Amino acid sequence: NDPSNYQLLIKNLLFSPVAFNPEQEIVYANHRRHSYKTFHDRVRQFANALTKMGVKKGDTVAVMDYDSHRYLECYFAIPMIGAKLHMINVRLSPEQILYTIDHAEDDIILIHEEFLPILDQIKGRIDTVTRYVVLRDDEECEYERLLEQESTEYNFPDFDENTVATTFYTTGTTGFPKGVFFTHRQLVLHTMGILSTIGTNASQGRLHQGDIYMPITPMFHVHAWGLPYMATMLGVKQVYPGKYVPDVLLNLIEQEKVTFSHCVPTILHLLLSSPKSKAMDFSGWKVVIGGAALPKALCKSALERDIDVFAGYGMSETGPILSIVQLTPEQLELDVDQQAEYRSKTGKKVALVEAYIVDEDMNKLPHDGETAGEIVVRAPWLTPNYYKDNKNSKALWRGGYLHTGDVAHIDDEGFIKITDRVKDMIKISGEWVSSLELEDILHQHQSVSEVAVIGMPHNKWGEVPLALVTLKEDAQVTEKELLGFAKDFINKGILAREALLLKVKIVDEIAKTSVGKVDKKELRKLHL
Amino acid sequence: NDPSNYQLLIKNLLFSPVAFNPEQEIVYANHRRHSYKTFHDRVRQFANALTKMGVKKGDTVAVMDYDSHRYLECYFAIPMIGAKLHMINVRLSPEQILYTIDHAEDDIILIHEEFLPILDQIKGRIDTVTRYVVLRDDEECEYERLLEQESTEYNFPDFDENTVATTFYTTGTTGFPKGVFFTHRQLVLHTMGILSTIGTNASQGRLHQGDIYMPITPMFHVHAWGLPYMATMLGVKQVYPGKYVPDVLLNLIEQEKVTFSHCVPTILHLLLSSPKSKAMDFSGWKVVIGGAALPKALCKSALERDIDVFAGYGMSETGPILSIVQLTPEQLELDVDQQAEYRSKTGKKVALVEAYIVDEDMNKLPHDGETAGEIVVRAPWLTPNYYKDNKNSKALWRGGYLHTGDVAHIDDEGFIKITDRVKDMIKISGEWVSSLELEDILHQHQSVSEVAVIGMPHNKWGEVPLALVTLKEDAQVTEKELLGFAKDFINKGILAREALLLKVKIVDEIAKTSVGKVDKKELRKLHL
Amino acid sequence: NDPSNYQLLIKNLLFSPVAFNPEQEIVYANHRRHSYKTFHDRVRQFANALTKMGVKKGDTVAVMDYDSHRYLECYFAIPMIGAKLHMINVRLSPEQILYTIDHAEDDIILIHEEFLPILDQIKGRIDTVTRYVVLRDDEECEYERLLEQESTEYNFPDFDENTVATTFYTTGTTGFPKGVFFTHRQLVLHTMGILSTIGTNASQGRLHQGDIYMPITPMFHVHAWGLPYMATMLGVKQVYPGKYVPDVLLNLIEQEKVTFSHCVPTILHLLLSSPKSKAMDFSGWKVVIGGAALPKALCKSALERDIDVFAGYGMSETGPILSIVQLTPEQLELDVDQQAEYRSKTGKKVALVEAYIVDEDMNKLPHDGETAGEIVVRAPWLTPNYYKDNKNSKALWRGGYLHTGDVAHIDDEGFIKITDRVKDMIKISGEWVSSLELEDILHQHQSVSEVAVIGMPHNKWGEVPLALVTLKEDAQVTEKELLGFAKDFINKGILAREALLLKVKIVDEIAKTSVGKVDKKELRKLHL
Ligand SMILES: CCCCCCCC/C=C\CCCCCCCC(=O)O
Ligand SMILES: CCCCCCCC/C=C\CCCCCCCC(=O)O
Ligand SMILES: CCCCCCCC/C=C\CCCCCCCC(=O)O
Repeated sequence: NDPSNYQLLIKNLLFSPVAFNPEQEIVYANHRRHSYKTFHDRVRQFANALTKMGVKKGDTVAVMDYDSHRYLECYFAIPMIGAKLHMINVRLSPEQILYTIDHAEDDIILIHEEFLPILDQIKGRIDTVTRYVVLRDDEECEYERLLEQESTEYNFPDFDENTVATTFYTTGTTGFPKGVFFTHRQLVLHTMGILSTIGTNASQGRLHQGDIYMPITPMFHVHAWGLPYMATMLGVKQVYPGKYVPDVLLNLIEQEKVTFSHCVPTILHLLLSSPKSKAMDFSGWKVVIGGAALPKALCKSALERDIDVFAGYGMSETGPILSIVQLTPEQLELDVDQQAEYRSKTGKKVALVEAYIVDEDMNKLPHDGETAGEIVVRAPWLTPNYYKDNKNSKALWRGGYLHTGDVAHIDDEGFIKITDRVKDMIKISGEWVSSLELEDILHQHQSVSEVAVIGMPHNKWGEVPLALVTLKEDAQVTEKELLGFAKDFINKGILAREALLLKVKIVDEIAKTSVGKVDKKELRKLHL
Repeated sequence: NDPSNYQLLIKNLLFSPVAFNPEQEIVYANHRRHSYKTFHDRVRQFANALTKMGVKKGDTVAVMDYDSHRYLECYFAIPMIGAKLHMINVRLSPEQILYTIDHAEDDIILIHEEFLPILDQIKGRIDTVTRYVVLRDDEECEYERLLEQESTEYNFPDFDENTVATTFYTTGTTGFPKGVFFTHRQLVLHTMGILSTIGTNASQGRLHQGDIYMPITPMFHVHAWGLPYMATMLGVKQVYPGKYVPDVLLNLIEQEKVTFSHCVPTILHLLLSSPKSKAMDFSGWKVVIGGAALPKALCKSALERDIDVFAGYGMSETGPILSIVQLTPEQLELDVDQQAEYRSKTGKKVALVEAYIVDEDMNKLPHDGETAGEIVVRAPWLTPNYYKDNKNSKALWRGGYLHTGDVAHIDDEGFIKITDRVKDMIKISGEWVSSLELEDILHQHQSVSEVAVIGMPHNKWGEVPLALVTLKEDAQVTEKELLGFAKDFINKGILAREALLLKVKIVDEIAKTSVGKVDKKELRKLHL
Repeated sequence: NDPSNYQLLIKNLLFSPVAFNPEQEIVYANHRRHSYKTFHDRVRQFANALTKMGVKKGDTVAVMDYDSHRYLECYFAIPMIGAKLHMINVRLSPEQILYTIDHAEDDIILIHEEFLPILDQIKGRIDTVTRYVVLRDDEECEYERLLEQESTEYNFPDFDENTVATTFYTTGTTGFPKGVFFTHRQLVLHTMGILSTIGTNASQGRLHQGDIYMPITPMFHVHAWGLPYMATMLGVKQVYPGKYVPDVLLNLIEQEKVTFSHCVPTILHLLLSSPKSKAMDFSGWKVVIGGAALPKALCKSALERDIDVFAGYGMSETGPILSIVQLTPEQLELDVDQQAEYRSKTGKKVALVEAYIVDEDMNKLPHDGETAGEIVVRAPWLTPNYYKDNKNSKALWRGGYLHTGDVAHIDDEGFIKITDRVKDMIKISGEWVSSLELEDILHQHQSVSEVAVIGMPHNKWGEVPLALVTLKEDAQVTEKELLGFAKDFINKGILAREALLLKVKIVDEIAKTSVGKVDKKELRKLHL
C-alpha cells in the first residue's frame, strides 16, 4: 500500500469524523446507555472477538435483530475487519430467509432470541453456518459475554476501497430474492454526498451537529437509509428504540428530545393517532417520510402539529437515497395545503445524481412536467449488478443506466413526481396509462376499503383496466354503483373518460405479499 | 469505460450540483452580470474555443489575471477538457515566473492587460507558449472575442478520475519554486469533505445555500481555498471584485449583500480601518481568516462589529484546508475576550484528516496541550510529491506522512495551536524553543516597529537567540534598554528566563521576500 | 486453433465412431423408426434450428421429457453447438424444479406435453426462459415442426475440449439441489474408458457391436450412465421405450430382441413379476443393475431365468461409473448362490480409477476385507466442484480426493462392498457401526413392512441405535417381541450383541423424499 494513496474506508468515518465528543451518548431505549468512548472500545472489542472466532477478510456475517447498539456496532466492526455484513430481512417468509442464507453463504449468525422460532424451521437446512450467537436484552446475551473477554485494542487493516462491505437481498418480482451489495468507497461517498446536499440547506430540512437521531426504519432494509453512518460521523446523540411500539417511541421522543428521525407513512399515521400524542410537543421534530409515496392528507395532518415532514426517494439498489424534497424560503411561506403538495413530492435529485427519464427505447424524454417515462440514474453508490446473476444484471443496467422501475415526470424546476410502476402500466392500445391514479379515485368512495387495479388483455385495445375492490363493514353496493362513481369525474384520454372498460369486481380478500404489499402478480394469475 | 464504474470528475460538480437555479447571478464587480445558464453556456463556448486552438488532453494552459468570471470559467472549462490548469502567482519576481512557465511547459497563456509589462521582461526566454490571449475588462478582450464565435454545445469527455487538473508552484525555502498538483478526484473530495464538515455546523460558522460569496483571496494561490468550487456547487450568488481595493470591496459588501468571504489578516485590517467601514452594517458577514495566524487583537476588533470571524489552516500542499475553528453553543456564550482566544486558534481537523504531531524521529507525541512537535497529516487531497522532483519529494512524505513544516501542540479537546516553524526553532543546547513567542514580546515595546529573531551558533548551548529590531519614527532607544524590556517578564526555561543571550541588534531595514514575508534565511546570511 | 492439436469433442463420437452403418435403426417404441443417416440429418437440422433461435456458445437449453429419439438428439446437437445441456429431474417437486431452472439460467425449454401441468405452477416465477418448445408424440410436436423447416447441412464448430457440456443438479442432503457439470473431454474419456474396460471382457458381461440397446434409466439422471453415448459410438440398434410400463417394456424386449439394458432393482422386480414375463425367453439379455444395492434374492431370482445380471457403482458427481462387477471364468462355474453373492457386490474399479478407502483423517486404511472407511476416488471424469458453490465444493474435494459419502470395505482381490453411508453411521461411543445391516435383520420378520434406523444421542455411549418399523396388514406385535426377534442373532461388538439400546418404536407412516428414498434427516427431526 502507498501511504500517499488514500483509500476511502469505513474506519475513516469512525476515527476521522466531522465531530467527536467522547462524552456524547448512545442510548438503547430503557436498556442501556454508554458514551462514544465506550462505543469505540466496544467496536475494537467486537473486532477482537470476531478475529478469535476465525472470521477472515472474505467471510460473511449475518445479523438478525432489531434496532439497537449491537446493530450499530455491527455496522462498523464487521466491514472494518474486511468481512461482509449480511442484513437479514426478518419479515420475509422462512423459506426466503433460508434461501438468502444459503445464497450468501454466511459463516456466523447473530440472531436475536425473539427470532429463534423462525430459525427452528430453517436450521436443519443450513450448512455454511458454524456459530450461532444469541442476542438478548437483559444479562445473558452471548454478544456481551464475547465482548467482555476481549481487549479494547485493535489495529484495523488497510485494504482496497473497492472491497465489498454489505449485502441485503431485496425481494421484488423475480421469484427469488436478488442480492445487492456495496463497497467501502460507495458507503463513504454516500455519507458525504448526502451530508453535503442536505446539511447545507438554508433553514428547513437540515441535519446538523446539534440534532438527536432516532431511527424508525427497520435498519436491515437499506442501511437504515445510510442514516446511522451520517449520525455517527456528525457525532450526535443517538437513540435506538428496539421493537417499534407507538407509545414507546412517543415516550422516547418526549424524554430523549429527539429532533431527527425517519419512517414510513404507516408508522407516522400510527404515531399521530396515538392517544398520548395529542398532549405532546412536536415542534422540534424533523421526520423524513421516504418509505413509499407520502400521502398529502397525512402530510397535512402532520403539518398542523408543526412537524418538519418531507419525502425522499430510494430503491435498495441505489444506496438508497436519490432525491430529497428541499423547500426554498419562497416556498416556506405558503399555507398548509400548498406546502403539503410540495412536501409530498418525490423531490429534486441530490448531489452527484443524473436522473433522466426515458422511454422504452432509451430516448431521454423532455422535462416539461407532463410527459412520463421510466427513471434511469447514474450515481457514485449504485450496485454494479445482482449477486450471482447474469440476465437480471443485464436487464438492470441496460443502455448504460440503472433502471429504477418507476414511471414519473419531471418539472422544469426539477421536482420529480412518481406516477406508477413500469410493470403496472396499462398498455391500452397505443398509449400508457397509470393504474395508480385510478385506485385513489375509487378509494374516495364511502363504501370501499381497498382497491387494486390490474389489466386484462383485450383484442383491439390491448390490456385494459380492471378494478378489484373490497367493501367496508356493513356496506353493500353493487358493482353498477361503483362504475358510476368513477364516471362522475372528467379529463381522461381514450374513449371519453375510459368508462365502458372498468369492469369492476368485488373481492372478499386481496392477496398480499409477505411484507404487506399488494401482490399484483398473483392477482393477475387468479383473475386471468 | 464502464458506465457502472463512477469516476469523480469536476464536470459532476457543475452539472450535478447540490442546487442549481438558472436565474442565480454571477457578478463581476461593476463590469458584468450574467446568470448560471449563461455561465454554463460560456463554459461550453470556452471548451469549444480551446478545442479549436489545439489544446489536447495532456496540454497545460496558464492563467494570469485577477479574480473575475473569466478565472471562474477557467477553473472549470480547462480541467473538463482534460487539460491542466496552471495558476501563475503574479506576485513573484519575473525570474521566478519565467522559471515556473518553463518548468510547467505551458502551451497557451491567458494574461491580463495590466500584467503585460511583466511579460515584456520574460517573453524573449519562453519557448513552449504558442498563443497569448490578452484579457481586458471593457470591450476588446480577446477571451470574449474567442467565446463569441463558438457554439454553446459541447460533449465533455469521460476520463479517469486520477488525471491531473491543476498545478500552481508554491515558493518556500528550496531556492526554486516547487510545483504541486491535484487530480479531479482530489478536488471533488475536497469540496464535499469541506461542505460536509462546515455546512453541517449547528449555527455559527456555516456556509449554506442562501449565502452570497465573494473571494478576497488571490484565487491563484490554492484554488482560492477551494471556495469557488464549493460556492458553485451550492448554486449561490457569487461576486468577484477584481483588483482588491479597500473601498471598492466595502461598496460591494454593502450593495450586493455579501455574507461569506475569506481573506488574510492584512486585508481585514485594511477594511476595518477604512473611513467608510464605520458607517456600515457588518452583522451578516462571515469572513474566514486563514492566511497566516489571525491575531487576537484584530479578532477582538472584528468581533465588536458583530462579524463572524474564524480561522483555518492550509498549506498549498494540502488541498489546502486541514483544520477549521468551529465553536460549540457552549462556547458561543463567552465574552469577546474568551471568544477572541477561541476564534484565533488553528482549529480542529476537518472530516477525513488524521493530523498527528511527532518529533524528529516520528514518535507521535501525546496530545496534552503543552508538548510541541511537527504536524504530520494524511488526507484524501494531498499532493503525492513535487513535480519533477525526487529528493524534496522524499523529504516531504518521510515516514508515510506528509510533513507540514509547522510546530504546534494539540489539546485533549482537539484544538490545534501552531507555535512556530520547524526551521525557525532555536536549538539551544538540548531543547527546542519557539522564536515566534519572543518576537511579539519585543513588539509590545512602544519604540519598535518590527522584530525578526534568528539563531547564531554558540559552542556550549548550540544556536542561541538573536533579535533584530527596527525602531519607529523619532524613537531612539539603545539595545541596552530593549534587553531590559524583555527581561521584565518571567516563566521561561533554561538560564533563568533566557536573559544573557538575546544580544539584540538594531537594523535600519530588514530583508523581505517578493510577496512580503520576512526572509529569515538571508537574514542569517548577512548576520552570520 | 492448431490442426495438429487434437481436442476431444463430442462431435468426434458421432462422426468418428467405432462403427457406423447408415442402415442401422433408431426405434422410438411403437411411434417412430429411422436410420443412422436420418439421425445424423436430424442432428444437423436441430443444430440449424437452435442457431436460428439465437442459441449462442454460452447458452443453456433445458430438456424435460421421457426417453426418446428427441432426447438422444439433444444429447448431441446442443453440446456440439457449444451450448450447455441441462437435464431436468422431472421427479423433483415443482419448487425444486423452479430453483434449478432459476439457478441454471436456461434460455430455451423443451418440455413434454405431459409435464405441462407442472410448468403451470412454476411459469409465473421464471424470468430467463424466452421460448417453450412443447414436445408431443403424434403429429403436432413443435420440435418436429422446427426440424422440418431447416436444412440437413451444418458445419459444427471446433472449440476447446474443456468447454462445459452438461449439468443436471443432484439432490442430496444440503437443503437445496447441487449442480454438477462435465466437459466434452470428460464425456469422451468416460465413453472410451468404459468401452475399453467392459467391452474387453472375456465372455460374460460385455457390450459389443452386435448388441441391441434399450435404456430403463430415466436418462435425465446421469446421462443414463453414459450408455447412449457408448451405444451410438458402437453403432448398434437402439430402442427407446418412452414412459416405463412393465408390460410395454416386455413387448419391446420380445419384439426388438433387446440384449443390453440397465435399470434399478425396483423396475427389475416389476418386470420379473409381470404375468407375461413367465412365458418369455430371457436368455439373451444383460441388464445392468446399478441403481442402488442390488439385493441377493432378486439377483438369485433373475439368475434362474438365465439373465446376465451384474451391478455397478456411480454417484452423479463421478461420471457416474466408477466400478463394475466382472466375473472371471473360474467364477462363472459356481452355482446360483455363490454367483448371486458375487454379482450383487459393488465390483472392482474400472480403468483409470484410484478408489482408496480412508478414515476421518484421510489415512488410507488397508484392503483386508474387514476394515471399513469412506471411499475417495480420482478419475478423469469427476466434477471439479458444485456450480456456484464454495464451501460445499471445498468439502467435496477435501484432501485432494473426491469424497463419495459411502462407507465400504475392499477385499485383497479388489471387490468393493458398500456397507453404509457416512452420515448414517452410528457413533456409539468410540466405534462406528453401520445402520444398514440392522435394518435387513428386522426386515426378516414376518410382521414388518419397512424399517428405518436412526441414532439418538446418549450421554455415555454417544448416539445409539433406534429402529422405526411399520407393521404389515392385520399384524400386531408389540415392540417387546420385535426387540427379542433381533436378539436371537449373535456376533456383534460392544455390549454383548447390542441388545438393551435398540428401543424399537412402531410408526404408522414413514417420511419419504420426493423421489421415494427414505428421509432419515426429517425422521431425526420428528423423533428427536
Ligand atoms: C440529513 C440527511 C439524512 C436524511 C436522508 C434522507 C433519508 C432517506 C429518505 C428517502 C430514501 C428512502 C430510502 C428507502 C427506500 C428503500 C426501501 C427500503 O429499504 O425500505
Ligand atoms: C464553508 C466552507 C468554506 C470555507 C472553508 C474555509 C476556507 C479555508 C481557510 C483556511 C485554509 C487556509 C488556506 C490558505 C493557506 C495556503 C496559503 C495560500 O495559498 O495563500
Ligand atoms: C458396456 C458398458 C455399458 C454399461 C456400463 C455400466 C452402467 C453403469 C451402471 C453402474 C453405475 C450406476 C450409475 C447410477 C448411479 C447414479 C444415480 C442415478 O443418477 O440414478
